[PDB]
Amino acid sequence: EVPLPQLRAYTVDASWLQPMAPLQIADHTWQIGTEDLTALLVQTPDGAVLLDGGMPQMASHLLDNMKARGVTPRDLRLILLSHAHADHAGPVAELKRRTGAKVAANAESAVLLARGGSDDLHFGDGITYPPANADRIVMDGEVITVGGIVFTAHFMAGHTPGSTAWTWTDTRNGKPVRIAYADSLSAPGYQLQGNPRYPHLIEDYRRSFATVRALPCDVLLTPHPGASNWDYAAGARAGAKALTCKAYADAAEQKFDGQLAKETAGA
Ligand SMILES: CC(C)c1ccc(Cc2sc(N)nc2C(=O)O)cc1
Ligand SMILES: [Zn+2]
Ligand SMILES: [Zn+2]
Repeated sequence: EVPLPQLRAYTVDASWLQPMAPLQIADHTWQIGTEDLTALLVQTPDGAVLLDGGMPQMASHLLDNMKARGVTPRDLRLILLSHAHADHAGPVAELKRRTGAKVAANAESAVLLARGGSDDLHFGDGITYPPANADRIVMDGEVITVGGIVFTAHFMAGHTPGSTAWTWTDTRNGKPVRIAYADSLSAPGYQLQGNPRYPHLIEDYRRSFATVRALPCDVLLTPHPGASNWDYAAGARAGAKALTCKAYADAAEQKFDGQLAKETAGA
């Protein structure tokens, strides 16, 4: 008895995933996700780029916000990812089915996306989402040019093996503005030392702290806005108190060092 779509009961907090209207970050860069999850739209004369989508259920809201910005399903050309977890790559598969968009990702993020976040290094099969295929594989430092906007990939392995920062230069009030979309640097509940699924985890995190610190970075944004002290609901004040790349990296490294001290302490 009971149809398959009725066998599951998902936990849902009304406060999660509050929709918002497009919030302008620079002349061609908008936040079009929710108050609590970043999804960046970059509009160019040669099509639009979307960096992350948030949770699987966010597809229709993303498309509504795209329409409001004048971006039709045919105009969405490129999807880029911070890391391929359910709360950031959730709606990618559906977006691909409903638009012209294609996915560029590094090999690690591509394999994780293609298996829908299953067999996660730390969370097993508890965070699975609709799988999607990558259309282009990128290497570290590779650049993708869309309508004269140049995006560069900076690998920062740790939170996932394929964690990536993307940097591009927009304009704001005439001047160029160097935007850095830096992935998470958290290790939440992770076994850091002697982890058989990730033997060099600590060394990778250490290098990614240094990579983030050194990013070309007039404006830092992060997949979880709280992580860089953005407040997307605050309208034109949303970025007032945003961390620098240095400070974001420094805070992450201090938390990480604290977790590692706790894991390493005797019982
Ligand atoms: C202190 C505990 C509650 C905690 C704080 C911060 C995180 C980080 C999280 S959560 C989530 N869904 N994603 C992330 C991420 O880094 O992408 C995870 C756990
Ligand atoms: Zn994650
Ligand atoms: Zn997350």
